[PDB]
Amino acid sequence: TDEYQLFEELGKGAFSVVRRCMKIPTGQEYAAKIINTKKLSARDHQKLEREARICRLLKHPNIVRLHDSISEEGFHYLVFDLVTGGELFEDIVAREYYSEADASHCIQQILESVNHCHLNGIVHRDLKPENLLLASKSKGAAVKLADFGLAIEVQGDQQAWFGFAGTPGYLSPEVLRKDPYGKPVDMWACGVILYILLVGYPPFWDEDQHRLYQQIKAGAYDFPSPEWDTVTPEAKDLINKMLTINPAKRITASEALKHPWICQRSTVASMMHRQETVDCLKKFNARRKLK
Ligand SMILES: CN(C)C(=O)c1cc2cnc(Nc3ccc(N4CCNCC4)cn3)nc2n1C1CCCC1
Repeated sequence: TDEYQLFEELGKGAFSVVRRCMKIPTGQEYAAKIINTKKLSARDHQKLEREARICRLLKHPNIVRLHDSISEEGFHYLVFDLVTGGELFEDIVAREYYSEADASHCIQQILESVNHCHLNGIVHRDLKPENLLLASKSKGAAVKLADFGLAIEVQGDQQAWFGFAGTPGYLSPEVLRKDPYGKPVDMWACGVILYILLVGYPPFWDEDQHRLYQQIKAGAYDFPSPEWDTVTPEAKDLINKMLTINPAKRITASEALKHPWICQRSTVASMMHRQETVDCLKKFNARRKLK
């Protein structure tokens, strides 16, 4: 800990904070989650070691890397390799060309990280734009799935009621019905994200959170004209299969990586520029920054 220098705030939590830090003797930059271990519940104490254990298990080019776990007097540090490219969604709105192919490229990377989570018995439970970063400012920076603070460990394909966790706009139907759930919830979130990547606004939305949940449980999304008239049928097909209410028939991550819009991207995904999507995303990002 004394080996690290702390700088600005990168995030905030109930009993934690995320700060940019640097390894003093070598100058390597990291993102450290600083948890005040003092006056911490037993429940909260198990969640902390569960996050450390989960992050330690995940080594993948599309997942953030845990560098160190540190226990000090009254504080605990979760040190991750720092990614400097910012949010994927903020990078897209800065582009001059953005098409289905780019969205397919992004979702493919997200699907690799989700598939690598599920192959290791880990369900993220909170897939959302804030947790989708870009490795660098380099042209071809890799997408990085971040923040496993809500992730859970599961055995095989055994569902269970693991609790009401996540973000309202991305919650699956089965979590809202308080049914047992598992890996498919991440794939419902990927469906929401993919929808937003194509048109720039969420498939489910309402001022009243109670109406939102009725929309989600009913699968009350559609592909309205005119913006969806130019989206390929294969792109709507992949979304459909992710936003499938029945969790058993919902497409898995390994199946989605073999969908023609993903694996045959160069000949299936449209290359047309979608400026209206860029414009909508700019508004979507602005609304997020308020809350
Ligand atoms: C710490 N934990 C548990 C992680 O999973 C984790 C590993 C991370 C590695 N690199 C970053 N770099 C980074 C991320 C966001 C921003 N901001 C740019 C300006 N506005 C919005 C955000 C700036 N830099 N962040 C990481 N995170 C967290 C992701 C959310 C915050 C910290």
